Amino acid sequence: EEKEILWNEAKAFIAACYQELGKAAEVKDRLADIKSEIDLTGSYVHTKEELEHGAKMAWRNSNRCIGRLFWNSLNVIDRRDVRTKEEVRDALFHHIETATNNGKIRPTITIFPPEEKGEKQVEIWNHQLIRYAGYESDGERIGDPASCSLTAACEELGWRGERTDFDLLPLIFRMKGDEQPVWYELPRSLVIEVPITHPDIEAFSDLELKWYGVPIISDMKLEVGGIHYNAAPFNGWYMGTEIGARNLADEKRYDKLKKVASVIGIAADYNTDLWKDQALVELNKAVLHSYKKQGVSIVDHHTAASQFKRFEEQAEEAGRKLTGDWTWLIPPISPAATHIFHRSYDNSIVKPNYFYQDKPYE
Amino acid sequence: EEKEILWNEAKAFIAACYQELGKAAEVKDRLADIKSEIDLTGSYVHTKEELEHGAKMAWRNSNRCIGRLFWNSLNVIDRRDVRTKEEVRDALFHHIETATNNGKIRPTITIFPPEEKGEKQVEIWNHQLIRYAGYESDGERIGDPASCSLTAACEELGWRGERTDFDLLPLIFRMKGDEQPVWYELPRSLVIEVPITHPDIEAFSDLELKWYGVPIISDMKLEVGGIHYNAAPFNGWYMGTEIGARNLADEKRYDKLKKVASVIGIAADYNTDLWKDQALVELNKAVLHSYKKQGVSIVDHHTAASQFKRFEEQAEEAGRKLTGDWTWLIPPISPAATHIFHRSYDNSIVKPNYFYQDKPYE
Ligand code: HEM
Ligand code: HEM
Ligand SMILES: CCN(CCc1ccc(NC(=N)c2cccs2)cc1)Cc1cccc(NC(=N)c2cccs2)c1
Ligand SMILES: CCN(CCc1ccc(NC(=N)c2cccs2)cc1)Cc1cccc(NC(=N)c2cccs2)c1
Ligand SMILES: C[C@H](O)[C@H](O)[C@H]1CNc2nc(N)[nH]c(=O)c2N1
Ligand SMILES: C[C@H](O)[C@H](O)[C@H]1CNc2nc(N)[nH]c(=O)c2N1
Ligand SMILES: [Cl-]
Ligand SMILES: [Cl-]
Repeated sequence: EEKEILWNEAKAFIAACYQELGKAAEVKDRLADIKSEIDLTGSYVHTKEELEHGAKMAWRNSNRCIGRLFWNSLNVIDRRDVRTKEEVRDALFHHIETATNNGKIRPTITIFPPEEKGEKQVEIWNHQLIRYAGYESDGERIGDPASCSLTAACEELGWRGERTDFDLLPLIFRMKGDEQPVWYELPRSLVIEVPITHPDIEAFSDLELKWYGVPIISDMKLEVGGIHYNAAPFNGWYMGTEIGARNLADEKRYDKLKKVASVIGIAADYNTDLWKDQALVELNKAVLHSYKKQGVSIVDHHTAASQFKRFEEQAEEAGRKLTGDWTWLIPPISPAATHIFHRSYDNSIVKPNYFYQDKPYE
Repeated sequence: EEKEILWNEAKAFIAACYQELGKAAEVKDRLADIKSEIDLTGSYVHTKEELEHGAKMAWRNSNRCIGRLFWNSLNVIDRRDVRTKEEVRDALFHHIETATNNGKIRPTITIFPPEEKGEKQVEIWNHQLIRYAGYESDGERIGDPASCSLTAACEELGWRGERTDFDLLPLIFRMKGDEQPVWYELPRSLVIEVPITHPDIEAFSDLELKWYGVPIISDMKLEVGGIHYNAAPFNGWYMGTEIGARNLADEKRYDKLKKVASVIGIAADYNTDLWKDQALVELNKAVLHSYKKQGVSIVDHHTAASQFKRFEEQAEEAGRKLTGDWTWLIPPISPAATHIFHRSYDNSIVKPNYFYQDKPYE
């Protein structure tokens, strides 16, 4: 049944992939090599081309992603060769560097060896490669609550955060054969951060807000033709609302709106004043302004929505069925101002794709 | 099969309804009377109590409605007695008057005779009892585009709009036996309207915006225990975003955001300025301010969301399953600022309920 799932998935991916790459006549032969390889080894190894296009396809199939227009230009780094934690660390360091690209962010994925018998070769603990720690000690909240459990797990392994609101978590990951993960402090010279200022309102800097430049998701499983790449960190750039409307605004995150309201000089007393909405808008304007001023790639939700419309059009133009999760595609501010809000999407799961997988801690 | 659908629906409604009304011991007897009545007449007639509670239940079951907390206080007017168009008109006029209640809006439903063999007794053409007309003549857009087809149909029947942006449509409805509907101009003394001004920004009145006080939906079918009340106009008060974020903001509606941006003194040139979002917020603040200043009931989306949370809690407290349509429950501005955004809802259809039905024109 396992070998059969793998074989079925492989036939479907190879046929589709080679169709897209104009390699349709190589399918029969390639499928044979695969079937022998599976019968002999219990698995199979992707060609560079297959792996690259699989990564792109997987992005194209991400129902929740609004930034899919640029799926075909994903920069793919093949690190299936790594065997050592030094090699894993250096590959991660490198991913940060080349993705960041001095602020001109390059959408990049680094692909590590896949699971074998469901056995991971490399198991990454970070949610993102760059993320802030979180502390909840008897009433005292510091930093990013989202990171509380990972931060605690890391503080078991001999690490210690400074307990500012913006401690960078180290890389933490475990190698097959090892009982505990290792951790490595990030070289600060690799991490670009952006101070949040506002274009009109001088006092906004009193909040002393900042965010990191590059969101690099490192806890999702890339699935390509039956092969499970549990360790395959990927990055794009931010949509502004992600920082301004969620990370800095959520009560369960940094919870800044009341402070935003105060520094922008409005009362936060009455629901009917719509102070939350007003604070949300200024904070999000601040975010967009700050990233642009700092030479760090970012997109506003109107432009993003506008780009995603082009993606919908391209799919139709290419005869590809379009899938999407409406509940995640709509931006958390002014959703009815985008076309997404006014149409529906089929939320069917298509592979290749990126999937959630169990956290290795907690 | 028809009589069987009716009988099944009736058993389910009577049992549930009488359970809620502490009348559980009357179910067996009441069900018998119903079964005889159906076998003899092909239908059955609701008691006043049944009809009233059915109307309330139907509201409680409206997955898309955020205002459901107040379901049990719905004011029900039983007009199953009407036979003439004069009687229908007067019942509609009256509904407007008592619902409006000088601005202190009373959630009210007026229930007309139900369909017999799927044959309507009274067929209402209006979407709402109070609504603005719409004209689209070679490039020239006037009024509310949503009302274009109904306005045209009405202008077949000898009526003529003045072609302002805010022409009130007359009541239009048809009686069983008649080939054409009749129409009646609304007495202006019955219609409260609100000029949109802004609390801080004097120039906002230059836009010369207004909206009507009371939204009275008059084109949905109320279904209670197998009985189809196709004609049963109902009203609540407005949630501010309905006017500020949709009716006045939608490009396919009044499309005012660029004009809002100009009178509030911001540029409407760059997506990254978030001028749409900023314009949305000021316009919605204007709406809330204007309705409150005029002594007309309205609710902001935070308070509404807050009330709907209490409704969720009540359902649980009463052992009632809760149903909801997440895509409609989230407000079109700052949705992530409400709890609704951060949970899920079962979108199952439960009866009694209000349903769409085919437009009689177009
Ligand atoms: C190029 C810029 C990109 C932008 C602006 C963008 C935007 C977004 C946003 C706003 C979300 C929702 C995130 C949230 O609410 O937490 C999202 C989700 C997602 N994006 Fe993208 N994205 C981009 C590139 C990419 C890339 C390069 C990949 C992978 C190759 C990707 C795959 C995904 C996936 C898998 C999700 C779903 C995550 C989940 O389910 O939690 N995106 N994207
Ligand atoms: C008391 C104040 C009320 C408020 C503030 C309220 C709020 C809302 C809002 C904002 C919507 C979405 C409308 C849209 O986006 O077009 C809605 C939908 C709805 N409401 Fe309510 N509502 C109220 C009372 C009522 C009453 C009295 C009824 C009926 C007895 C009702 C039944 C419904 C139904 C059936 C829908 C769905 C309409 C559709 O599918 O298009 N509501 N409500
Ligand atoms: C933090 C919010 N999301 C992920 C949301 C999420 C993911 C996974 C879980 N799973 C859980 N185990 C938990 C749920 C609740 C507590 S833990 C919960 C939430 C991060 C994210 C994902 C994908 C894209 C982006 N934004 C981006 N622009 C990109 C990053 C990388 C490429 S594009 C952000
Ligand atoms: C105009 C927007 N909605 C209804 C949305 C809608 C309904 C029905 C259709 N059906 C169609 N036939 C069409 C679709 C497209 C063109 S016509 C389309 C849209 C009006 C509405 C419905 C229910 C509640 C409210 N708001 C209110 N606060 C209340 C009114 C009455 C009681 S509460 C507003
Ligand atoms: C319950 C709800 O579906 C869920 O909380 C979603 C709503 N849509 C979202 N959309 C995005 N982009 N990100 C999120 O975290 C959420 N939360
Ligand atoms: C396609 C989408 O589901 C649809 O256009 C909905 C979204 N949610 C909505 N919610 C409300 N309250 N009103 C609407 O008109 C819509 N439009
Ligand atoms: Cl993030
Ligand atoms: Cl409306």
